[PDB]
Amino acid sequence: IQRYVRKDGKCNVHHGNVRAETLVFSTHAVISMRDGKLCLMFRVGDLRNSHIVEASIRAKLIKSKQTSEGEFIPLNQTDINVGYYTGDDRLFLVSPLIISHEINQQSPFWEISKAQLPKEELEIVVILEGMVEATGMTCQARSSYITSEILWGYRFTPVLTLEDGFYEVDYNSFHETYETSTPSLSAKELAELANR
Amino acid sequence: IQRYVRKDGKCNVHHGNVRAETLVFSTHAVISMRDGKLCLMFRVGDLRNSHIVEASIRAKLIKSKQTSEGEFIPLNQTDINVGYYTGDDRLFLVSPLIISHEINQQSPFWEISKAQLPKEELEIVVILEGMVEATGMTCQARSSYITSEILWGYRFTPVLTLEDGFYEVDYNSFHETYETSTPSLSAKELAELANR
Amino acid sequence: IQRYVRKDGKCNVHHGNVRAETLVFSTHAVISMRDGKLCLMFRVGDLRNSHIVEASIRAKLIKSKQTSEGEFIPLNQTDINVGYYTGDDRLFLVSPLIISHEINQQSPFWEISKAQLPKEELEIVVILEGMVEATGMTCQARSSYITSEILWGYRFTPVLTLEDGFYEVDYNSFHETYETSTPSLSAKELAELANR
Amino acid sequence: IQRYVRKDGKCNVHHGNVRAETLVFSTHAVISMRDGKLCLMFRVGDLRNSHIVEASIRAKLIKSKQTSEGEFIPLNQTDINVGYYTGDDRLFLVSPLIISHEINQQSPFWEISKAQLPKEELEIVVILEGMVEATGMTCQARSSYITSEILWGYRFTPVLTLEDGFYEVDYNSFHETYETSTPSLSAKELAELANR
Ligand SMILES: [Ba+2]
Repeated sequence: IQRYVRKDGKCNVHHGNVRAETLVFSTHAVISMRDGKLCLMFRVGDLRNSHIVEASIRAKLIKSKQTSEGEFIPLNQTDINVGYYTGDDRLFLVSPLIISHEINQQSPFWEISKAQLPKEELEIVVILEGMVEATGMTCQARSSYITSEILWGYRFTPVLTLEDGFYEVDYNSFHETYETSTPSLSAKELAELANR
Repeated sequence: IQRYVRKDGKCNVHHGNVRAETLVFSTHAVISMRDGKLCLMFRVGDLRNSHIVEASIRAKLIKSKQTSEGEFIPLNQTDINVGYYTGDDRLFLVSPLIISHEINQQSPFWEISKAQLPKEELEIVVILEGMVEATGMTCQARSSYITSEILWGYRFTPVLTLEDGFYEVDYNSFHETYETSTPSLSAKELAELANR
Repeated sequence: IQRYVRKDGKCNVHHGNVRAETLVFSTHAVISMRDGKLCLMFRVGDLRNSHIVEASIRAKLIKSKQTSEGEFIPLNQTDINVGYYTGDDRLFLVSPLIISHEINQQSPFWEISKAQLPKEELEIVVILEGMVEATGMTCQARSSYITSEILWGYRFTPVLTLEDGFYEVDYNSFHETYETSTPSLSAKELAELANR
Repeated sequence: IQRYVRKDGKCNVHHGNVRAETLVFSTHAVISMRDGKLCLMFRVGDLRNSHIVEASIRAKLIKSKQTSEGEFIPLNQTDINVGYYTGDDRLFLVSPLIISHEINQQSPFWEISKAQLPKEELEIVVILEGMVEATGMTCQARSSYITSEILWGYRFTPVLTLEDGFYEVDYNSFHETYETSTPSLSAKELAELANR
């Protein structure tokens, strides 16, 4: 068993690091099963040469909507749950992490099947906020996922490998995804079918 | 589909911006139905020439009250729910947003009918707190809505329009509202009637 | 109706203010009924010549305890609920406020009767944290209430008075309390009695 | 009764203090009963010569896992509950505190018996974040507990002693633990047995 963080708080990642360079999000986001729950996931990179303290991830769904009373809201925003309730949005960012939004009843994608996806007009804004340790100052990074950038039935490729008592990140594969068997029904549709 | 935020985190609003100038709240607040729920809503402007990180909205109700034991609290404060529970008060402020407080059982307006409104002695203090990205420092903006400034049965006019692959804001209409069909009963009264 | 906060965010308190001087907590804390609920309350002062942004109140109970397994914890700490769940601990501090902890089942005082109070060995640490607007920096103020400093069956005297379209604070009375009719049974005892 | 904190916010710990020196976590973590609940606990030290404001503790479980769909997550992170829900992770750090994670159904250790412990490949990362009062800046401290560093059926030795109206900390014993009678069944196993 090779430790991830040593007793003194120093992490064992990127052999010979120094703990502006910019933080990256994967180009695409994927949707696929994790433990019988359907999920939307995107990857968030670290900063090779500093920690980010009080680091947090959040996401907004941007989608123009019409209320049952006919009020039209251009580019309405609602929050996507990526760990707010359990503090799993309080990231320990010391290597690329896959953030996961479980597609449940209060999720906006609850009624969206695979066929249905490309028909929807929406954008997922991902927003990472923290305090760059070295800089002293509060930073923010953002990105965006549009309908055509969400890949149904895929998973993120692993990027973490242990080499010589240090964990190294194959950054080439950061953005890379592979296909996996994934039902094509909506989260709602799977739940109904599951319940009889 | 024209993106709101580009892959690199740069938003497509206010063609040719630079991302002290002061943040504005609409002059008035409106109350009206959104998806069968009665709502109080106010608009919060952005800062044309910077983002506001770790941006959050909150509101206090100021109203002198008397306890069932006869204790009089001048200008008592209680919190108005504008997304605290679901992180929808964690704003992504890159254009004017309508903030919405759904008038439910734990809301202070739950028992307030249209006729009843102008009789009540109360004030809604809205408070926006964030970290002006360019400035480095934590800012706070406030405003106030008194009974006579709350407009029952109205909605905010849309201000967002897509022009030339950039979203522009018709700031003339920022404060403007229009009337819409809205029952005159209290949220409580509508619920009771609804439940038989 | 004289506004508390004007449209531009400027409050109408302390006619002719400038918005180190130190923030004060009342010397004593009181326990008494508010709307059929028993409460512990302490007063927290403002800073006459600046706002405090992202202001929050919290309290710890310090009391040495012994676990059912015989482990002795000197000066154990547990959190006192003063609005954490509903964001009513996110203070809008622009004049002295009475903070209230409702003495319910999850409260530590739930089983403490009036007679019982002076027998208990405990301390309430109150801690106010914010960002002094003028200073730019994060501040913290603390105080302490010991058994003998908690006054059962009392209330805080009002200190807020409207004079000449500005709200003034009679700081002489900041610390002053008066007696009021208050049962002597514990919160638990009142609940049981209430439930038959 | 000797006060822990005086009326003016000054604490009565470390007679003759000044309120870089580094913050320490105990070398080991222990698991044992507190009030019929099984717990994992680690100790977190203070900074002798300053307070830490907006201080908070959090912990991540690092453990490589495989999803029921065969996706392998190297060094997956999930949050350990150390008071997030009740604000007991908002520390009042003015002397060494034992932080406690109660091993309940949503805890990752729920199914881990004593025998089972040394077989598991996992790491507990503890992360303390605050604002060093004197420094003005936001700090972060971290440490790590691996399987072999978790001591089953033990407790932390008390380190706090009252001497001459000041509380002193016997820092020699900071890391020291003693054994105590503790069942060897998992939290799950104890619950089942308990429920008949
Ligand atoms: Ba902060």
